[PDB]
Amino acid sequence: CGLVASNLNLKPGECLRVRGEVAPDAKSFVLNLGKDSNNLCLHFNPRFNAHGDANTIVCNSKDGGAWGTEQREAVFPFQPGSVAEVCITFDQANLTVKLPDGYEFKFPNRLNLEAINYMAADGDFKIKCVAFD
Amino acid sequence: CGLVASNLNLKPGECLRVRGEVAPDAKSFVLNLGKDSNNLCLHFNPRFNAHGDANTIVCNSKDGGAWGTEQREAVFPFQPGSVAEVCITFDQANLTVKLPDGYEFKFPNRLNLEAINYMAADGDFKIKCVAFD
Ligand SMILES: CC(=O)N[C@@H]1[C@@H](O[C@@H]2O[C@H](CO)[C@H](O)[C@H](O)[C@H]2O)[C@H](O)[C@@H](CO)O[C@H]1O
Ligand SMILES: CC(=O)N[C@@H]1[C@@H](O[C@@H]2O[C@H](CO)[C@H](O)[C@H](O)[C@H]2O)[C@H](O)[C@@H](CO)O[C@H]1O
Repeated sequence: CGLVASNLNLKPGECLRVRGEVAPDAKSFVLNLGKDSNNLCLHFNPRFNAHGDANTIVCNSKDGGAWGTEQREAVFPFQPGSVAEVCITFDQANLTVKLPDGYEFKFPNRLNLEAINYMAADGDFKIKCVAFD
Repeated sequence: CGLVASNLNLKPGECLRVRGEVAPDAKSFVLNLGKDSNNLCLHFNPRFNAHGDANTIVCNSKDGGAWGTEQREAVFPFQPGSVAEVCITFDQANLTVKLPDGYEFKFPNRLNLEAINYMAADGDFKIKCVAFD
C-alpha cells in the first residue's frame, strides 16, 4: 500500500490538499477518505487503464465493508507522468473535490461522519505533499 | 493523539518537512519517527514545562517497546502559540532535525532501519503540512 494517515480530524468545511506525481505508465491510483479502511466516505479512483476502464474517474463509498453505488465523471484531467493536486472538503450533503484544471465535482456524503479521520493513497500516484486548512 | 502517518518509505538522505501549530498554552509536544509506535529512531520532544523540564528538548529512541537513554539540548528555539517548521533526515550515523533559521539537532541512529515508515505527532502540536523530498 501507499501513504496512510490517521487522526486527521478534518471537520466540515476544512480543506484537505494532496499533491502527487502520477507515474508515466500509470494505470490507476486511489485516494480513500473516511473513518478507516472499511468506512470510506470517498473512494476516489482515476482509472487510466484499469478494470476495463480508460481515462475515467470512478468514485464510490464504502460503508461497513460494503461498496456503495459507483459514480463516474465524464471529464479526466489527469495525465500520466505529471504532478496532480486534489483538494477535498465536505459538508453533510456532499464531498466536493477540486481538480488541477479547476474541475470541481460533488459526490454524495453517504456516511455522515463528523470528521474525515483517515486517508490512504494507493496505486500509481507518488504523494509529495499533504496539507490542512 | 495527533496525526499518524505510515508507509512513508523515507530513505537515507531524503527529507521530511513538517509544519505545525504549537498550541498557545503548550507545555510539551512530540514528533515520533521510526518503523511503528514501538520502534522509534527518533522521539523528538520539546518540553516547555513538563516532567520537571523547562525549555528543554528531550530526544530518545524506542526499540521493541523499550525507551533508550534520553539526550537533551540546552538550545530551545520553539515558542508557544506559534508555527514551527522542521526538516528531518537521517543517515547511517545520525538523525538530523533542522529548523529554517539554521538550528540543527542531531541524535544518534540507534535502530539503523532502512527507512522511516512511521511518523506521529502528539501533544501541543497541530500538523498543517507534511512534504517529502
Ligand atoms: C468487486 C469488483 O470488481 N467490483 C467492480 C468495480 O471495480 C471495483 O470498483 C470499486 C469502486 O466501486 C473499487 O475501485 C475496487 O477497487 C474495484 O475493484 C467496477 O468499477 C464495476 C464496473 O465495471 O464493476 C464492479 O463489480
Ligand atoms: C515513564 C516516565 O515518565 N519516564 C521518565 C521520562 O519521561 C518520559 O520520557 C520519554 C522520553 O524518554 C517520553 O517523552 C515520555 O513521554 C515521558 O513520559 C523523563 O524524561 C525522565 C527524567 O525526566 O525519567 C523517566 O523515567
